[PDB]
Parts: sequence; structure tokens; C-alpha cells
Amino acid sequence: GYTVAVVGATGAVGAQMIKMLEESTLPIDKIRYLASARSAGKSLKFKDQDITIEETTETAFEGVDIALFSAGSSTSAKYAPYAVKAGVVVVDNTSYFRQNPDVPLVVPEVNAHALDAHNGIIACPNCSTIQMMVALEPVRQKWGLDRIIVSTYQAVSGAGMGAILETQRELREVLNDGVKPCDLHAEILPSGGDKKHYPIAFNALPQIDVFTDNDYTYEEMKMTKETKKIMEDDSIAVSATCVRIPVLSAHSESVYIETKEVAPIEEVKAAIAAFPGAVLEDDVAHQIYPQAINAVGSRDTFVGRIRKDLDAEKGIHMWVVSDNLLKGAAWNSVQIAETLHERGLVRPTAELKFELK
Amino acid sequence: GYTVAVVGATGAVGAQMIKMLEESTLPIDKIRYLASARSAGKSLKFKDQDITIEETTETAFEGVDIALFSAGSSTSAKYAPYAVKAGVVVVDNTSYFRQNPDVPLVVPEVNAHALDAHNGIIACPNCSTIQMMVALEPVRQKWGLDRIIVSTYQAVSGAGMGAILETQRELREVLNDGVKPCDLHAEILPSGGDKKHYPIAFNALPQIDVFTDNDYTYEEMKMTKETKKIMEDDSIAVSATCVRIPVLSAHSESVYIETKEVAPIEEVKAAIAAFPGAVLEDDVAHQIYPQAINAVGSRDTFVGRIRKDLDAEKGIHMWVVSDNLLKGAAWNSVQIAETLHERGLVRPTAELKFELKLE
Ligand SMILES: O=C(O)[C@H]1CC[C@H](C(=O)O)CC1
Ligand SMILES: O=C(O)[C@H]1CC[C@H](C(=O)O)CC1
Ligand code: NA
Ligand code: NA
Repeated sequence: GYTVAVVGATGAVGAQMIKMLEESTLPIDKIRYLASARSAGKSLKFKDQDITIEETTETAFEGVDIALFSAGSSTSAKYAPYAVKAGVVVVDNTSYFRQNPDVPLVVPEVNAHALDAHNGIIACPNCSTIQMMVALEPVRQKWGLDRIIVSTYQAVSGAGMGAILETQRELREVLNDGVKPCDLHAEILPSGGDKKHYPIAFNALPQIDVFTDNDYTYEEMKMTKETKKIMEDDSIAVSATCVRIPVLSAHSESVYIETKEVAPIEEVKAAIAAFPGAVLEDDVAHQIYPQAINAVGSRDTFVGRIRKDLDAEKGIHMWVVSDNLLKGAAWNSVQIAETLHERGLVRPTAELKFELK
Repeated sequence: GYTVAVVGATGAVGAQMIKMLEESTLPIDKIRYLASARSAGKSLKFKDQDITIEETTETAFEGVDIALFSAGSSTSAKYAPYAVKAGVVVVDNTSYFRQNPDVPLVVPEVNAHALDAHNGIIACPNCSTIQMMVALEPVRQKWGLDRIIVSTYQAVSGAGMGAILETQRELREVLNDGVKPCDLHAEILPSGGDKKHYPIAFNALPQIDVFTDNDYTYEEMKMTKETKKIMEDDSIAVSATCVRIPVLSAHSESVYIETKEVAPIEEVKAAIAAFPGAVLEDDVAHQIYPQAINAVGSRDTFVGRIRKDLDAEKGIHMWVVSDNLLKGAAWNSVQIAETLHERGLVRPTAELKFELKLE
């Protein structure tokens, strides 16, 4: 069996990484929980066992076979290369390594083949991208993809544990204290690292991450660039609007595509139903469609509202929902680790391609 | 001055109709509040005056100059034609008459000209359509519109008082009692008239109104058909996805357009800023964009996140927000009434063009 380390064990994704590992088939002989200095010495469960949390350092990775990182891009940048030097295979949830050509950016149902040539780091895409890829890959396989326009409805847990607490507190202030939403005080959302913070309670904030030079946010640009890398096709046109709404868990997406060839809607529905990881929930006669509250706790990605555009011959609209901490993060990561195990890919990398510090 | 009746005075829109009339320039000599048998005999204020609510009937409109209806499609179908027969000019918030060729479907900043030939009923479009029209008309004027793709983020007050209360109750059960959102009991949302109801708390429901036979909902198809009528151009391709989210007031929209001519973003921002009823809130260097919580209580429509598509030369994305009970409903209606007054159009219609349903 493996020694597995969870880096960021105390965070929102980390807690789900623990659950997904507890529920995993991976043969784990030893589990280690790593976080920051302020968490060291605390205890968290692995099943029935008490695990003492350790500080993450450049020397903490000796003897580790697999490390799952979800402790912020800074932490991956600092420590993942030391892990690789120590002989670890890293699965990274952060954005840091995603566009490095030496790093596979993987959704196992779509591009598991990219794992074979890994150099010790495998990147998990962002939540919003992952669920979109699970929904769209079976369509691309049969009819191609020319363009995507997506508008998202993203849950606050994607911004971490603090964002969840901020949202709950704000809603209580409005509902219990009669505070006007526009009068609420915010400290984290829309983006912890940006200059100004705004309430999310009873609001829709069209900003996730910070703004890039082209007036799209980094979240929107990640959907664009990650799609192109995962589907191995720079010709797919992708433009996104990424919006935070008052939901704690599960992202929803209104997704428009134009295919290369006309894709009959009943065949599109069947292709999605048949695709591993995607579940068709589409029966409008009985008001059946994906819902955030129903998706929470499931590893599946749910697709419905599938219908042709009213005018564009090759246009199709749909609604895609998945738990953003599960398929959107921790489950995609554990699934990658399970796929590495299946394929005999859990072993030290000989050539170090990642600069130390 | 005018005698003005508010039909549906007690509902979510009706309360804002009252506020908008209290703040109006219209010369009002007499106000009447009409509702159903449920509220008849109760009292509501107009400014400092107590007004007794009356049950709406086919004979309730004698002496009325202007009637503002927001009491559901069936109420407009039943009573608006009797109001017209009585000599009233009706401004209707419901969907009932919107697609009738004898009925102007008006957003005053866009197609006030259509009021001139009214036949006693002027229809307000749906809230989602109204704010989109305010944002897009100044763009259409200069560079044309080939297509629109819109995804909405709609507030629950659009579904009425009961839906507001349901949303508040559900959120309290989760946040104060620790109820799982899945375990919540719903009675109204997504659509009061449909067969099944779902929680809205911590959810996003991709259903507004009921489904039509093409698998789009009636709300989505209203955005399509109303856009074509208001802009007087059946060639504009419009497809919509309409989603309810946990917001009490103000709808937000992610709007994609393709123009006929390339429309430089800096010029688009200036055109929207200059357009009556539209306010540019777009300064990403300082994280300025429209927000539902800031739009509440304002008659303006706020537009930002304006940017060109990454690939389509003529594509533009934006974010449009307005208070759905104000510009989306009560303010559009009062603004129409003020515009009728300005144009000398408040007077009886001789020829009845609408079927009477209570004979
Ligand atoms: O993984 C990433 O690049 C981001 C991490 C934070 C996420 C959020 O704020 O919802 C968005 C994606
Ligand atoms: O005015 C209309 O046709 C509809 C009335 C109900 C509204 C809602 O449920 O938010 C949507 C628009
Ligand atoms: Na499937
Ligand atoms: Na067109």
C-alpha cells in the first residue's frame, strides 16, 4: 500500500479529500495530514484513527507515495517541487501548474491518457471547467465542438471555508437582524485577495477571482484555457461569465454550444447519459432537471434542460450541475490518484522539471 | 386630475405601484385600490389617506381614467376589457395581452411611439425583457442586433408575495433550525401553477413559468417574442435560459449579443451611459459592476462587465441588473401612465377591440 499525504487537510476541499479517501479503493498503509504551522499538533479523524496534523515544509515529504494538494497556489508553488524531488506523485487542486506543458491537466473520463507521461505533478482543473468537460466531451466525440458560451452560478464553498461562514453570517444578519443586504459588511467575497469586498447575501456577484488585462476575470479565462488544454484543441472558442450566487455547495452552469455537425437532441441526451460521470436528469414533462441542492454529496455531474437553439442550426443549450468540492475538487483528485494506481503510474519521477522555491 | 385604480394593490407589485404613484408627477384626484374578495374591506394607505380595498368586478371601473393591473393574467383577461368598455386606459403588467396586435407592448425609452395608436390597453413586458431592452436598445440603434443569448438570475419577488415569504421561511429553516435544503417543503416555487414544487434556498432552479411544447419555458419564450415585438424586428434571434436564484428583489442577466456592425466596447459603454434609464456601472479596475443588492429601490437599469467575445468579432458580453418590481413592473407601468399623460393619450377608446369574458 501507499503513504498518502493530504496538504490542506483542514480546509473545505481538504475535508472532502479526507471523505473521498475514506471512501476510496486506494490501498493506503499510512495517511498523513498536512497544513500550516497553526494547525500542527491538532487531530483529525481518518475513519476511526486519530491523525495528528503536521506543518507543511520542504522536508515533510520523505516516504510519501502520493500527495494531494489543496492548500492554495502559494503552497503548491513552494512545496510541490520538493515533494517531486522526494519521489512523490503530486495531484494538485490549485491553478499554479495547470498551464505548465510538463503538467497533465486531467479529468479522468476525458483525458486519462495524459497521465501516462506525467513528470510528478498532475493538475486538477477548476471546478467550473471540470463539470463542463464531463457534460460536453460525449457531445464533442460524436459531433465536435466549435464554440462554447457559458454563464455560471457558482457556490461560495469554492472560495474556501471562510466564504461559507461569511455567507451564513450575512444571511442571518438580514433574516434575523433586519439588516439591508446593501448595508452588510464583507471581508472575503467576491475575491479574498482583491481590494474591495461585497455582500453575497441576496446578491449575484459577477466576479470570481481577480480581473485580468482583458476585462475577463481569471476564473473566466481559466474556463477558456483549461477547456482548450483538456480537450487538446485550441480551436474551440470559449467565452465565460462567472458569477457567485448565494449557494453553499454545487455549481450550476447555463452552457451554450455550437457543434461541428448537427447533433440530434435525443442522440445528445443519450450520449450524455452513456458517458461515465455524467447523469442525464432531463424530463421536463415532470419538471426534472439538475438542481444544486440535489447534486450535493454526489460524485456525478448532472445534465438537463437540453434543447436546440431557436435559430442557430448547430446550437444547443443545457444546464450542468455538480458538487464543486467533489467532482469539482476532491473527487476529481482522488479519482486521478485511483487512475494513477490502475495504470501503474505511482512511482518517483527521475528527471526534475520543476524549479525548487 | 385623474381617477386612478390599482388592480392588485395588495400584492408584491401592487405595493410598489402604490409607492411609484405616491412619487409620481401624475395629477391624481382620486385613488382606488382593487383586489380580490380576499382583501376587500381591508385598508391600505395612499400617502396619509386610508383607502378601502374593493373587490374587482366588471362594474368597478365607472369614473376611472387610468387602471394599473397587476393581479395575474386571469384578472386582466376577465376585467381589463370591461375597464376599456367603461372608458378607462389600462396599463397591464400581465402577459395576457402582450402579443395582441391591437396592444402596444411598451418600454417608454424604447418604443413610446407605439402608445399613440393604443386601443385602451397598453401592456408592460415581463421584467426580464424590460431591463434587457433598456440595456440593448442604445446598442441596436448604432450597430444593430443580429442575435441575443441570455441567461438570467431572477429574484423570487417576481413570483409574488407568497414566493417571497416561502424563500424567507426556507432560509430561516436552514440557517436557524439546521434543516438540510433537500429536506425543505415548498408550495409555490418554481411555478405556482405547475405540478411539483422545489426549494429555492441555496438552490438555482432553471424553471420560470411552465414548460412549452419546444422544451423552453414560457418565461424564456416571452423574452424571445417580446424582444421581437418591442424592437419591431422579427429577425433578431433570441434564445434564453431563465433561472430563479435565492434573491428577493432585482434580476440580473448575463447577456450575449452579436451586433450587425462591429461595436467598439468603449463606444458601447458610452452609448449605454447616454441612454435614458440605463446607467453604466463598469470600472473593473475598482471592481465596479451592477449588483442586485445595489439596484433595489432604483428605477434605473444598471449595465457593466461589458467586453468583447474572445473569438466572435461582433460578439459582446455584459451584465444587466434592475429592480424587478420597479423598472421590471411598477415603475414601467407608472412611467407609461406619465407618458400617456404627456402625450394627451388618457381618454376613452370608442371602439372595443377586446372580447368580454363575463357575459
Ligand atoms: O481552482 C481554482 O483555480 C479556483 C479556486 C477558487 C474557486 C472559487 O473561488 O470558487 C474558483 C477556482
Ligand atoms: O410577467 C410575466 O409574464 C411573468 C410573471 C411572473 C414573473 C416571475 O415569476 O418572476 C416572470 C414574468
Ligand atoms: Na453516464
Ligand atoms: Na438576426
